[PDB]
Formats: sequence, C-alpha cells, structure tokens
Amino acid sequence: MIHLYDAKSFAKLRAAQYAAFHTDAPGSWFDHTSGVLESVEDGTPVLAIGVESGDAIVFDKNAQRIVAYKEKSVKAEDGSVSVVQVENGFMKQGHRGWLVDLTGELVGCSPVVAEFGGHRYASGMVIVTGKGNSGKTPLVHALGEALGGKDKYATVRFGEPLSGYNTDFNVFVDDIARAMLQHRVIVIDSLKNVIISRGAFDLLSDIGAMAASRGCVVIASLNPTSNDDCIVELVKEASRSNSTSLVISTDVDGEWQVLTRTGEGLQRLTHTLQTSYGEHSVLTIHTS
Amino acid sequence: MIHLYDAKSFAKLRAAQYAAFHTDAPGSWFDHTSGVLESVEDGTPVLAIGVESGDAIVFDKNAQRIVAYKEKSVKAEDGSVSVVQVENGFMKQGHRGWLVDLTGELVGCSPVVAEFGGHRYASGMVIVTGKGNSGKTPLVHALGEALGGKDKYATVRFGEPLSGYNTDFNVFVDDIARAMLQHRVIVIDSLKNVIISRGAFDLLSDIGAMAASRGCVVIASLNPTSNDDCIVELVKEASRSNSTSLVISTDVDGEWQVLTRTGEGLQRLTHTLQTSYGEHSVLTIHTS
Amino acid sequence: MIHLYDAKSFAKLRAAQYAAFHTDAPGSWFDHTSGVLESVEDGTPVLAIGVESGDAIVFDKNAQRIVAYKEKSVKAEDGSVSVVQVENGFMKQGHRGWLVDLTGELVGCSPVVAEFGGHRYASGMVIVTGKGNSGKTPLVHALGEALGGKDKYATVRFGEPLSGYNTDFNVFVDDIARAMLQHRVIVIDSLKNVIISRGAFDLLSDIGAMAASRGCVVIASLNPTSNDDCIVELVKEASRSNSTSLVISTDVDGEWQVLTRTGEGLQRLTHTLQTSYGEHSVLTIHTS
Amino acid sequence: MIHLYDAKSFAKLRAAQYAAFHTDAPGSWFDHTSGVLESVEDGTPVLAIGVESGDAIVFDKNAQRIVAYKEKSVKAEDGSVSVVQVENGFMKQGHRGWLVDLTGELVGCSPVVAEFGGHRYASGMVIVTGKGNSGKTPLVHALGEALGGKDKYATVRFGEPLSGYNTDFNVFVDDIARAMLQHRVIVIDSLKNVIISRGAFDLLSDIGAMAASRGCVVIASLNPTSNDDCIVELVKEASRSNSTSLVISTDVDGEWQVLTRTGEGLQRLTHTLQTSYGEHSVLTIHTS
Amino acid sequence: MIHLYDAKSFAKLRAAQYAAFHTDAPGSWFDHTSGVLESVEDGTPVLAIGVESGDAIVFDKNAQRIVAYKEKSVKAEDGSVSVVQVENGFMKQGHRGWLVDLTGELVGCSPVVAEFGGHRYASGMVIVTGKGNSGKTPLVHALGEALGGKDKYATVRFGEPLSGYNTDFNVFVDDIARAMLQHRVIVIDSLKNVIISRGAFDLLSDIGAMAASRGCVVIASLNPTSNDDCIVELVKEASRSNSTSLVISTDVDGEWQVLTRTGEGLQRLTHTLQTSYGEHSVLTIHTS
Amino acid sequence: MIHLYDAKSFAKLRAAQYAAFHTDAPGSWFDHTSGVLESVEDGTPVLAIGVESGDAIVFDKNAQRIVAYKEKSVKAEDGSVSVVQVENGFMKQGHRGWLVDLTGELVGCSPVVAEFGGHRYASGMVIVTGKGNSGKTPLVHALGEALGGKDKYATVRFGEPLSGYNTDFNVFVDDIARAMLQHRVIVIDSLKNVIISRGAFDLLSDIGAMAASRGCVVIASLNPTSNDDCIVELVKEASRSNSTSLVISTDVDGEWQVLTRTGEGLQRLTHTLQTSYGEHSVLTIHTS
Ligand SMILES: Nc1ncnc2c1ncn2[C@@H]1O[C@H](COP(=O)(O)OP(=O)(O)O)[C@@H](O)[C@H]1O
Ligand SMILES: Nc1ncnc2c1ncn2[C@@H]1O[C@H](COP(=O)(O)OP(=O)(O)O)[C@@H](O)[C@H]1O
Ligand SMILES: Nc1ncnc2c1ncn2[C@@H]1O[C@H](COP(=O)(O)OP(=O)(O)O)[C@@H](O)[C@H]1O
Ligand SMILES: Nc1ncnc2c1ncn2[C@@H]1O[C@H](COP(=O)(O)OP(=O)(O)O)[C@@H](O)[C@H]1O
Ligand SMILES: Nc1ncnc2c1ncn2[C@@H]1O[C@H](COP(=O)(O)OP(=O)(O)O)[C@@H](O)[C@H]1O
Ligand SMILES: Nc1ncnc2c1ncn2[C@@H]1O[C@H](COP(=O)(O)OP(=O)(O)O)[C@@H](O)[C@H]1O
Ligand SMILES: [Mg+2]
Ligand SMILES: [Mg+2]
Ligand SMILES: [Mg+2]
Ligand SMILES: [Mg+2]
Ligand SMILES: [Mg+2]
Ligand SMILES: [Mg+2]
Repeated sequence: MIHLYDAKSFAKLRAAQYAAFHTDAPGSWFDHTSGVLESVEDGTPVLAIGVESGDAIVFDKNAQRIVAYKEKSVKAEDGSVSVVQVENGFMKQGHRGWLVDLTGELVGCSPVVAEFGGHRYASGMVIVTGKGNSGKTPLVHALGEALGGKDKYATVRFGEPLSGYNTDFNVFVDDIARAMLQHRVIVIDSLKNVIISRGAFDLLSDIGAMAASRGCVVIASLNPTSNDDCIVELVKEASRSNSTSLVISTDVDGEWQVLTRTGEGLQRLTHTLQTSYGEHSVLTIHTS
Repeated sequence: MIHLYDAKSFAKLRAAQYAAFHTDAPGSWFDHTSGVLESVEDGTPVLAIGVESGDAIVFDKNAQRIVAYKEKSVKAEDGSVSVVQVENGFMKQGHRGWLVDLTGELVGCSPVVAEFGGHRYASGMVIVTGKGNSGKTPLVHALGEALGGKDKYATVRFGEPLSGYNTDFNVFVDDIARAMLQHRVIVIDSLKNVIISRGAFDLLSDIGAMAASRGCVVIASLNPTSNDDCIVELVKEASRSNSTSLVISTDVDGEWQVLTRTGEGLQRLTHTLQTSYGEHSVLTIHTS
Repeated sequence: MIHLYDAKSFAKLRAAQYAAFHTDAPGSWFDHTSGVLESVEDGTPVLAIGVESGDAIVFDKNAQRIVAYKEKSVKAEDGSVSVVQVENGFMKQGHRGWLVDLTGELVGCSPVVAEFGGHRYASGMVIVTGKGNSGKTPLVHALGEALGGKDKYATVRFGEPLSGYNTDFNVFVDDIARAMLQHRVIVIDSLKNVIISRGAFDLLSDIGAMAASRGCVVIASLNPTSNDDCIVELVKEASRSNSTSLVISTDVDGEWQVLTRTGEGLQRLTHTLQTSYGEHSVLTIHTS
Repeated sequence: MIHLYDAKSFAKLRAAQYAAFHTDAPGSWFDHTSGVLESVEDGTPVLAIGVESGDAIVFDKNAQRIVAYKEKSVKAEDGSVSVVQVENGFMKQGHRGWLVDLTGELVGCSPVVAEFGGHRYASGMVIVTGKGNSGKTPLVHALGEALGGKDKYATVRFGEPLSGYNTDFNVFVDDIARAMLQHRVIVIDSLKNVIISRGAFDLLSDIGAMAASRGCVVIASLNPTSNDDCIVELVKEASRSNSTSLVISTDVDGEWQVLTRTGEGLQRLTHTLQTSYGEHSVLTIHTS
Repeated sequence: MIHLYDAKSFAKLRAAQYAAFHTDAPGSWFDHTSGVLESVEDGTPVLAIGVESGDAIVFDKNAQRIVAYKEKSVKAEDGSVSVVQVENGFMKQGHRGWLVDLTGELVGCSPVVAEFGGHRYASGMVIVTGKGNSGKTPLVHALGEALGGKDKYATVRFGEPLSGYNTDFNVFVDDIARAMLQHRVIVIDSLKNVIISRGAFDLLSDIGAMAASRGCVVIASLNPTSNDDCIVELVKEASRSNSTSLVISTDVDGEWQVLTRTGEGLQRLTHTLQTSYGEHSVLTIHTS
Repeated sequence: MIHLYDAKSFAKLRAAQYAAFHTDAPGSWFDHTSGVLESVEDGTPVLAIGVESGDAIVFDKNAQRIVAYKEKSVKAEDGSVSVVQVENGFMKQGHRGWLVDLTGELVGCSPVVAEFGGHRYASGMVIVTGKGNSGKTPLVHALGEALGGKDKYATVRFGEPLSGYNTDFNVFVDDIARAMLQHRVIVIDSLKNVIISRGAFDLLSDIGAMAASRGCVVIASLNPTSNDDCIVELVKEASRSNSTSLVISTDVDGEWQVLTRTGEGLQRLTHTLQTSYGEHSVLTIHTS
C-alpha cells in the first residue's frame, strides 16, 4: 500500500531498513514470514505467479494450487482494497505477488538471509553472471550450500539439455512458488530459457520482490547468451536492475565479486570471493 | 474544452498562468482543488486511470473504486458533452484523467506546489534521473519531505527487488490514484518497470496533467537502463517531454540540477541543489 | 469523385486554384463553407473522424455526435455512390472527412485564410517546427491571434504535463471536430502525444485536407522529440508530407521561415517572420 | 492460367508481345478490352480490388459495386476453375484483379497506350519519381493530357493537405477501379499515403497488372518521403519493381528520363523529356 | 517416414542416390511418378499446398480441387499413420506436400530431369538470380524450352506489371499445383511477390521437395529488390538454402553459372552457360 | 520436481552424475529407460511435444498419438502434483517432455550413449556446425553409424529441396517422437527450416533434455544461413545454449572438434575427429 512519512518517521524506517540487513539475526525474517504464512486460514491464497500466457496461478500456504475461490475483499490500513478470486484454475481477480501482507510497515528491506565467511548476504534475487562460460553452475550450488548453513537448499532446474530438466515454463513457476513457500535458500539453474513471453517478463519483474519479502534467497545462473564483446554489460543491465545482489566473475580464475543492495536507498556493499574445485567439480568457497 | 482568445484575453491568460507559479501562495491550488473535490455530489466519478489493458478504472473523492455507474451526461460551456459510464468495474464511457472540472478557464498552469530554500517548485510530474547509480532514491525522499513541509508525503513503491514492493501494474495505478486524490506531495519509486503495455503508455502520457490539474507534485525516480553512455538523453527525452520538472545529477558529487516548466509558453527556470548524507543514508538538501 | 480534364479545363482549374489563394478575399472560402454547412438540414452527418481504435465518429453541423443514422445514399456526377450510416455511435458506412460537398468542381486549393504583414496565409495544416525547445508554443499563439484578425482563435490543448490538459486521444478528436466546425483559426498544442494509433495515423493523414476543404487553418507545433541532430528533417518529413504550410525556426533568435503551398501543383512561397517577447512570454510577430 | 510452349509457339508469343507495343495502333488494346467488358452479362463481376483491411470489393462493367452474387464457376482452357461469390458487400470467393479474361493467349504485354512526341508509351503503371520536390504534380498532369490525346484523362486524388482531397483508402480504391473501368489515361496524385496496410500492399502488387491488362495507363506521383541522400534508389526499388514504366527527374531543370518495359523479357527503352512552365504552373512537354 | 541404416544399407542408399542424378535415364523418375499417380485409387487426395492463410488446399491426380473428404487413414512401414481429411474446401487433417508415397525407401535424391548440351540437370527447384536487370526472364524461358526437350514446358506467371499476370497468391499456388501434377518442366516468373505471409513462407519451404519428389523441375526467376550491392548473396542465401540448383549471372555479358545439388550429402557440381539473343529477345543457350 | 541438498547429498549427486558419463556402460541408460517405458501400462501417455501452433500432442510407448485421455494425477515425493489430460488429440493438462519418470533422483546427467575411437559420447543433443557448405550431412551420417555400433541409427528428414523430404513441421515432430521412443541413435537433417514457430522454439528448448532423459543422442546439423562472417558464432550461441555436445569444423579439410558436456556443472571435454571420403560421398571417421 501507500505510506506517509515526515522527517522523523522516515529516519525510523531507514534505521529499521538498516537493521534488517546489518544487525538482525541471519535468516530471522524468513522465520518471521513462515509464521505469518502458517497463521493464514485453510485454503486462503498466499501467492500468485504469472504463467506463460500471462494469466496467474494461485497457491496456498502448503504450495497447493487453488482451483476455485469465491471473491473476497480485504481493507488495508490505507483504505486500499485487495480482491482475490480464483476460477477454473486461474486468478479471475487479484494481483501477482504475495496475496497476504508479510512485510507490514517494514518495506524496502534486504533481509539478511545468511552469514558466511564473515559477510552478511541479503535475501532477494541474486544473479550469478559475468564473461562467457567459466563455472556459473558450480558457484550457485556452492552459494546454495554456504547460505543454507544448517539447512538444505532447494534446487529448481530448467531448460538445460541435461537429463531430468524440465523445459516447460508452467512447471517452472510451479517449482519456483513451491521453493519460495517452503525454503530460505533456492538455486535456479538456469534462467537462460526465460530470456520474450508475458510470464517470462513477469518473472524477472516479480521474483526479486517476492523473495525479499519472504526473506528467502534465489540464486540464479545467467550466462550472457550473446557475444565475447560487451553484452556482459547490457544483459547485465537486465540483471543489475531486477537484482538485490549481483555475483560476477573477474579476470582472475576462481574469483568472484559480490555486489549487494542492503535496502531502499542504502549503500551498496562490495566484497570479494575466492573459490577452488575439488573432486567431481564440487566447488568450495574459501572462508578464512 | 476548447477555449477562444483574442490579444486581450490571451494576455490575461498568460498573466494568470505566470501568477500561478510566481506569486500565488505555495500549495494554494491544491487546497482549492480539495474544495472542488469534496463539494462534488455523493457518488460522482472524479478520476479515471488506465490499467495494464488500456481499460480505465474509476474513483470517487475518497479514492474508492466505482463498480457500477448509470450513464450520466454533462453539458460544457463549449456546448461539448462529457459522458461517464461505469460497468462491471470498468469505464464503459468516458476519458482518462479528471472527470470533474478543477481548472475552468484557467489552464496551461504549473501551479506552485511548495516553497523551499528560496525556490518555488511546480506541481505536476517531476522526473529524477541522470548518470546511473548516483543517489536517485535518497533524493526523491528528501525532495518529498522538503516539499511536504508541514505535511507528510506519500510514497508509492513499485518494481524493485526489495521487501514489500508491489510489482503488479494494476495495483500501482490504484496507488497512484489514491495518492493524487489525497495528498499534495507524492513520491514514486520507481518508474523503472513502467518503462511497453498500453496502460504504461497511458500513465506516462497522463500523470503530468493529472498532477498539475490537482496541484499536487509527483516525484518519480528513473534510472536509464539501456546504456551507461548516451541514453542519459534519449530516454531522458521520454522524460523532459512528459515532465513538468526535471531533476538531473551533475559532474559534482551530491549536486543536482532542477529544470522547471513554469507554465504554458512560459520560460523554463533552472537552479541547483547541494546535498549530503546523514546516518542510515538519510539525505539533506542544503538551504540558504 | 474523379474529375476529367483536357488541356482547356485543366487550364481553367489551375487558374481557379491560383485565384483561391492569390486574389480571393481572405476568409471568403470559410464563409462560403459556413454557408453550405448551416444550410444542411439538421440531423445530417457532416464530419467523420477516426478515434484511437480506428473506427470513426460522426458529427452534425453543431458539432454534436451522431449516435444513430438510418442508411442514406447520394449519387455523384461521377456516377459513384456516397453512403452514410451510423449505428451505436460509430460509422457503419462511409468515409472519414467531410460528408457533405463543401467545394464543388473546385479541388486542390489552398484557400486563402488570412492576410497579415503583407502576406497571404493558406488554410489547411500549418506545422510549426525546428531545432529543440525554442519558442514554438509562443509562436502558434502569436500566429493564431494574427490570422484571427477580427476573430478570436480556437485553442485545442492535448498531452502536456500542464494543468487542465486533456491527455485522452478520443477527447482530442472531439475538440478538433468542434473547432473546425465552428472557427476559421485553430491552434493545437501539442501534436506530440499523437506522434501511433490507427486514429493518430488517421488524424495525421486527414487533418490537412479537412482544414483546406473547410477553409480554416490548423496551427500545430511539432517538437522533434527524437534527436538534437539529424532527426530535425525525418520527422519534419512527417511534416513536409501532410502540411499545407511549414513554419520553421532559423539559427537567428526570434526569426522564422514560412513555407506555403499555394495549391495543387502551384508554386511554394517562402517568407520570413520577425518576432519578439513582451511581458509574460506574449510574442509579437513584427509588421511594417 | 498456366500456358505451355515449345520453341515455335514461344517465338510467336514474343513476336505478338513485340507487336503489342511496337506496331499496334496506340490505344487499340484499351478499345479491345472495352469490347470484352461490354460483352459481359448484366451484374457479372469484372473486377475485384482489395480494401484497407485486405478484403476485396467487387465491381461490374459499369463500375457499380456488387453487393450479393450467388456462387458461380467457370472452366478455363487449362482445367483451371474460377469461383466468384460476393456476400454482404464483400467477395466471399474469388481472386483480386480482373475476374474476366481480357488478355487470353496474349499475356505479358505492355500494350501501347498512346503515341506522343515521336515516342510510344506503354499502358500499365507509370511511377513519376526522382530526387526531392521539383515538379512531380505538374508533370503527371502534363503526361495525362499528352497521352490522353483526343480523350480527356481521369484524375484520382488522394492524401494531400489540399481542398477536396479524399484521404480514406476505401474511397481511393473505389476511385481507382472506376477509373480503370471507364478511361485509358489515369492520373493518381498521390501514392504518398499508401506507402503499411494489407490493402495498400495489395494495391502496389496489383495496379500495374490490372492496367496493363486493360490497356490503360496509370500515372502516379511518388515523392520519396525519405532523405536527401540515397532512398531515391530504395523507394525507387519498390518502384522499378512494380512499374511498367518509370519517369525520373535528372540534374537538369525541366528534364526527365522515361524508362519503359515493352513486354515480357523484351528490351527496356529509355528516352528523354524536356518540359517548361507556362502560366499558373501548367507544364508543357516539348514535342519537336 | 523415418528410415534406419547401418554401414551397408547406408552405402547402398548413397549409390542409389548417386545413380538418380548421374546414370538414371533423364526424365525417368517423372515417368515413374506419373505411374504412381494415375494408378492411385479414384478420388484420393494426392497433393496439399498452402494458401495465403497458411491453410492448405488439396488436389487429386487430375489437378482438381478436393472439396470434401471423409477422414481416411494409412499405416506406414514405420508403424506411423498418415491422415487426410478435407472439409468446406480446406484440409482439416493432413500435411503439406504429396499425400501419396512417390519415393518409398528412395529418398534424398535430385532425380535427373533432363540432359542438355552435355550436362544433366536436376529436378527440384531452380532459382535464377544475380546482379539486377540482367536477363532473368529470357533465361528461364530458354532453360524451359531446353529442358523440356520433346515436351512443352509450363509457364506460371505471377506478380509482374504486365498484361495477363495474376497477382493473387491463392491463384498462384493453384497454378503451381497444376503444373507439378501435369508437367516435367515448369517455369515460374516471378517469385518477386512471394518474397511475408504464412503461405509464401510455406511455398518457399515446400516447392523444392515437392518438385524433387515428383521428378519435375521448377525454374523460378528472382531479382533481389533490396540492394544493387551486397544483397546479391543474403537474399541469395534464402535461395541456395531452398534451391536444388542455382543459376547466377556473371561478370561476362550473356554468361551464367549453374550450381547443382546432385543429392543428399553428395557433391555440388558447377558448369557454365553461354547465351545470345535472337529476334524479339528470344534467347538461345549454346551447346557443344 | 525440486530437489534438496546439503554438502553430502550434493557430493553424492555429482559423483553419480560423473558416473553416468565416465564409468557407466555405454548405452546402459537407454536400456534402462526402454525398461521403464515398456513396463508402463499401455494407454499411458509417455511423451508430449509441441506442434507448430504451440499446443502439444501426446504419444504412448509405441509412438501412437493419444486422442482422448481421462484426467489423471500423480503426487511427487516433493508434494507437487503431476497431471495429464488429453482431449481432441491435444494436451488439455500437463507439461511438454516426458510424462513418466525415466530418471529418479538422478538429474543433470549426460548419460553415456556410445563409445568410439577411444572416446565416450554423450546422449542428448549434438549440433554439427561451422563455416558454410563444408561436409555437414556426410558427418552426421558418419557419426550416426559410428555411435549406432551394433545398432542401426534412425534418420529424420526435414526441409531440404530433395526427393521424399517432409517439409511440414507437424509431421517433423511426429518423426522425432517416434525416433526418441524407439532408437538410441538419431539423425536430423536438417534443423534449417526450424531455425520461428512457437513449436520450433519449443523443439529447440526441449529436444536436448528429452534426449538426455531418454539416453538417446540426436545428431542435428546447423548450417549458419545468415553470413560468411561473424554469424558463425551467434547462431552457434543458439547452439552452445541448447546443445549437450557440439561438433564444429576447423580450417583443416576433413577435421572436426567435438565439445562435450559431461553433465551438470561438470567439465567440458574436447577431442578431434579425422575423416575422409570414400565412394559416393560416404564419410569415415578415422579410429586407431
Ligand atoms: N574441476 C574443474 N576444473 C576447472 N573447471 C571446471 C571444473 N569443473 C567444471 N569446470 C567448468 O565449470 C563449468 C561448469 O558449469 P556449466 O553449467 O557447464 O557452465 P556455466 O555454469 O559456466 O555456464 C564448465 O564451463 C567447466 O569448464
Ligand atoms: N551514505 C552514502 N554515501 C554514499 N553513497 C550512498 C550513501 N547512501 C546511498 N548511497 C548511494 O545512493 C544510491 C541509493 O539509491 P539506489 O536506489 O540504491 O540507486 P539509485 O541511485 O538508482 O536510486 C546507491 O547508488 C548508493 O551507492
Ligand atoms: N521572455 C522569454 N524570452 C525568451 N524565451 C522565452 C520567453 N518566454 C518563454 N520563452 C521560451 O519559450 C518556450 C516555451 O514553450 P514550450 O511549450 O515550453 O516549448 P516549445 O518550444 O516546445 O513550445 C521555452 O523554450 C522558453 O525558453
Ligand atoms: N511556374 C513554376 N516555376 C518553377 N517551379 C514551379 C512552378 N510551378 C510549380 N513549381 C514547382 O513544382 C512543384 C509543384 O508540385 P507539388 O505537388 O507541390 O510538389 P511535387 O509534385 O514536386 O512533390 C513545387 O515544388 C513547385 O516549386
Ligand atoms: N535483345 C536484347 N539485347 C540486350 N538485352 C536484352 C535483350 N532482350 C532483353 N534484354 C534484357 O533482359 C531483361 C529482360 O527481362 P526482364 O524481366 O525485363 O528483367 P530481368 O532481368 O529482371 O528478368 C531486361 O533487363 C532487358 O534489358
Ligand atoms: N567426395 C567428396 N569430396 C569432398 N567433398 C564432398 C564429397 N562429397 C560431398 N562433399 C561435400 O559435402 C557436402 C554435401 O552436404 P550438403 O547437405 O549439400 O551441405 P552441408 O555441408 O550443409 O551438409 C557438399 O558441401 C559437398 O561439397
Ligand atoms: Mg550454468
Ligand atoms: Mg532509486
Ligand atoms: Mg509547444
Ligand atoms: Mg505531388
Ligand atoms: Mg524476369
Ligand atoms: Mg546438411
């Protein structure tokens, strides 16, 4: 909804947004949204996501598709009216994104999703990119393990000419929605096929905000499907735009740069990553 | 409405237009339109705004959606006819923009919205743009607070990979509508996802006049995403075209340039802003 | 309808076309067509113009929309059949443009509209253009007053981020119809939001002929919103095409070139305008 | 239909095609097709031409629009079946072009339409073009008179910002069809607006063959709506393609070059034209 | 049908393919397909070809249109099923191309169509192209006669501004169909208007295999219309792709180069043609 | 479905993926999946593939089209629901690709298909490419035989101007289904007419994963029909994207590079092929 600020309450927000990244316990926002989600009544819509054609499918708190749902209105703090209605398997009325308030007054945050190797990582969408083919898949899985910590991470597979990979977009969003509803660390390998359809364009528009709001992290591979000259800057600008954090390869082998947005209007942080391969191409990220 | 002029009546119009920026009381046009709006008969449609489809949703004075409206007609001074009709939650007959006359004969103005640090600021649309990653968000919020003055400014958030950010265009225009109906100073962060659907084209075309007519100011953020080089003045001309004012960053860190259209056929004024950051990235615009 | 000529009738025609610009009293064609229009039996459709979708709407001589009109036909001298039928507020049968004969055997004329500064001005479409942001709005009004003479000039406002400006194209066409139906001298500010719908393409293509047929002049400004550089000539060839006259700025402040088409296959005349600003941006074109 | 040839009958065709241009009496093919046309039974379709949307309207030998026509089949010499059926004002079944055989065995000709100043001119489509604005309108009307000889020529007017000019495409094809049905020399001023819609594209595809088959000449103005550099070669190649003859302006004032296709696989002829202006811009083409 | 090979059966296929161009009797594959076609049961659909829409019209052995056909099914050697169904004059079920098996196991051939001047020519599609205005029409007719030999060649005429030239795409494909069903040597003049609708794309994609399967040759004319410079090998690669043979003009007046695909995976042969004109532009290709 | 991992399960997976290429018996994955397929209760849908329009068609294990299939669901270990429903010969509910589980927990594999010349070859999609017209068709067949081993290889033919080649895309997809359903080694000649429908885009996107899932190899040739120059790398990045393996020619006659993806995130292996021609263009790849 819309918010109102004066000098004093704006400073409080920025302090709150600062705290959501810098001082909160890693992963506490996810735990908090898990709570909001499970306090939602049986069969109530929680999430709508655009399919290939541009229609939206709707999910409940158990990641189950909502087939039919009688029109229902909710009056926000703002006067704002949210209408949800699902018919014939598709949202007749409503908006894409979370259909329940997960964030409240606390908007424009990059909730800290994890802490690893001395750095805090934001939730939201993290694009792993950089110059042509040199180890994007191994790095996302190593980030997934690292940011997973005590928890297993979720792996969503799409559009690679390898065994067991889904290539149907509608199955992809079903995967993604389930991943965001039930896990804090998600890996997408890869967005290559999404880059266009109205649902594909909707995905790049929504995934970052959905994740950030849930307090989960989505780490997605992005090979620039263009040349050796430039377009590591112009596909990277359909990235840096829709991304909460960017992870890019450097001139030095094994080395990556992380660029994080720490929240609305806050300073971007940059830090450096060293990695190396073990057996069966399993990549390790170095800590100390 | 079309209007007719000779030398004499045209000269009076221009004086009226000049006064509306230069000598009128800051924020007085807003107060006046507030009176026009509340004295309007109960149930009257007052504002129509394009949704993604290009269809138009319709609001009353309290920013409530108008679901069904029996065809009413109004005869203007020209002898021209204004027709509004709303059905199944969508305008069946009418035009985009205000449905009730706020301006009468007094058109082509940039009514003064606010005074600050020795400068008068225009109502209408204010695009904040320039060379990338350079502090657009902190600036729109500082200008928001500053021009709000005694009043809290409204914040419309859209299209960003942060928590609580709506990404559904149709919710966005519902936010826009509510803001202009109910507040003099409004902040949109950001226009990034609007820049194309028919609704997005309609928003760009309309908002500036909607705001100027109301006598409210809409301060919108805009990063050019196409290049780091020369598309700081080709997407910026999709700006200066649809903008009542432009605020662009300069060579000097912290410095911004304001370019103001002061009215129809009138001179464009320019002045500079000096800024610095406090804690939690809260920006201040310097005075005297 | 098609016309036939040998050497002799062709020579009479050109002579008559020549006369319609050079020797005919200024404004006389307008008066004549005002005669034909008012002596039409009310109810009759007189003008059809395309809306945004591409369908047409039909007006009578008092610039009222025609909702329903029972099929009627007229046989031309040609042996060709003219047909008009209106249903549900849209033209079921017919052509865009004038629906009653205002001219006669007399086609391909630029009927002299006004006389000022020792120069005759053509009716039809006048595009005011040239290098970026440099005095267009002031000039169209200065010109509008000067050609107005003893008469007030009509101002149609469209798509500017200023107060009271309609930004809905459907309303725009309605303003144009009424203006051409009721006034010899018309100003459009601005042609920018139209420059493309099927309706916007239609307006570009029809307005000139409509105006020249009526004997009124439409004075419209065209800011070349593309580049500083070489697209001062390629959107100006979107002008040079559908303009009866061009009014283009020079490299000398306050100075303008006027390019006039004096009629079908006749010579193009050029002359210069000197202007200066008074109080509140009111521009004067210098005379004697 | 399809034709079969061996060496001997192919040589006979070429001799016949040669004769249709070089030795036949000017205008005799037109007279011949006039005959075929008037031997057609009452209300039988003779000509179908594409409208704006791409549907086709149908005409009879009197240039009257055929509204309803019961399905009818004709068996050609070839085995080929022609089906014509008109419903609701539009051709339900059939093809664009002539719906009756005007040419027979004698195909691929440029029938001599006229003789003037010692040169033979072909029927078909003649595009008058060349570098930017210098006298295309006066030349088409002078060609019209010249090739008209003893006969008046027909003038079809379209899309110029001058008085009495039709700008509706559907009226344009109605004009054109009537012109080709009832006259040997036609002038179109101008195709500028047609250059795109499916009916516009159909026109450029069909007009040449329709005319050539009728033995009438269509002389159409074509201002290259592009630049001063080139595109007097690339708009000229949407010309030289669909044209039977081309008439182009040279470096020398008043001078034009005529390039004629004399028939299928026959040699192109080039000759030169000198012209000068008299009073009221009436152009004369010099003979001796 | 899919086919299966090992080393041995593949080697036999290639020998079979080699023979089909090099040692088979010229024109013998055509005679064979003529037998397959007439021994087909009465009323059987044999050929389906795309009309402008992309829909397909259907013919029987005598090139009669098939209006209505009860769903029939045929089980192939693979176990694959071929289904034909025709309704309201359009194929409701089936594929484009031949509907009856002309080739069996013998596929990937360029069956020898004709012998002339010491060279064997391939059936399939032959595009005649190269540097503009250079004698494409006289050449396709000379090659037509030459390769016809004892037999008359068929001429399909399309898209030219000459008398008797069909311009309706749907008639064109009816001509194409009749030609291939009924004659070994076919001449199309010209492909100019096909080069895009779905039908035009279908024609380009299909005709080459249709012709090669039948064992007929289609000699089509093609002037590149986009440029005088380098698009003699970028529209020519929309040629060499869809062509079984290429005939291109050279530096030397009268000289042409023939580039022949002799079969699947086989070598491309090249040889040159010398030509000169007789009377009425009748061209002769030189022998010995 | 989504999979979960910690460090330990991830390491087991990569090990298993490694095994599926390096140590597993060649062809063993195919045999397994042939097991799963035949042990499916007939009537069951096993494969859905998109036709030209974008809708999908569904096959059973004997590569027969499924016309009607009553709604059935399956619950995954994930908790996600799989659903298949076929109506009127098209898939009403479900995804493109395999409709029964052929893999297991085992995803992201390039299952070793064959062994030849001291090198293992991956199942999935193999694109044969490189500079213009230079031995592609011979190579795909040479490769097809070599990987065939004791088995015959399947040849799908499409869109070449040669005898017996299907050029209808709908038939093409049908050939592919049957081939993948019944054979370990498949050849496509050619991928040219597909390189775009919604179906052609779908085939590009799904074939690789289909093949790798099945354990068969599809060997397809891609002539870069664009340029001689720099588009040997941008349509090759339409290859590098959806290819399991690449086989690209060098500047040395008869020599080829093989680039293999050995599985998800694993190393890419490169090796060289020497070939030579025998009688009738039959190519051999050299061994020991
Ligand atoms: N042990 C290793 N040593 C060096 N490079 C490796 C190793 N394992 C994998 N790689 C590289 O990492 C990449 C694996 O990820 P993949 O998805 O195939 O490509 P990418 O993710 O870079 O687009 C390959 O490019 C491969 O060359
Ligand atoms: N205290 C600070 N010191 C320096 N730079 C800052 C500070 N706070 C914010 N910024 C910069 O201002 C921008 C914050 O706004 P953001 O939305 O991230 O980008 P944009 O400039 O596109 O609005 C960032 O580019 C960030 O680096
Ligand atoms: N007194 C003045 N002296 C010089 N220029 C002026 C004066 N008043 C207005 N202008 C100019 O006239 C223009 C106002 O017209 P506007 O509609 O903003 O742009 P356009 O030139 O496109 O019409 C501005 O460019 C402004 O600089
Ligand atoms: N008497 C004349 N002397 C010189 N030029 C003339 C004369 N009359 C007309 N013209 C020129 O011929 C043209 C008239 O035709 P028009 O339709 O206006 O342009 P065009 O046909 O060249 O596109 C004008 O460009 C005009 O300058
Ligand atoms: N006897 C001849 N001598 C020289 N050139 C000729 C002769 N006959 C025809 N031509 C040329 O051959 C061509 C005839 O074919 P046409 O369809 O006009 O052009 P295209 O070369 O595009 O097929 C023309 O370019 C013409 O100049
Ligand atoms: N004996 C041979 N020696 C050399 N090249 C050959 C031989 N036989 C065939 N070729 C080549 O193989 C190719 C045949 O394959 P084709 O399908 O025509 O083209 P592509 O290279 O696109 O597959 C031709 O380029 C031809 O030059
Ligand atoms: Mg990857
Ligand atoms: Mg910002
Ligand atoms: Mg202006
Ligand atoms: Mg002209
Ligand atoms: Mg030709
Ligand atoms: Mg090949």
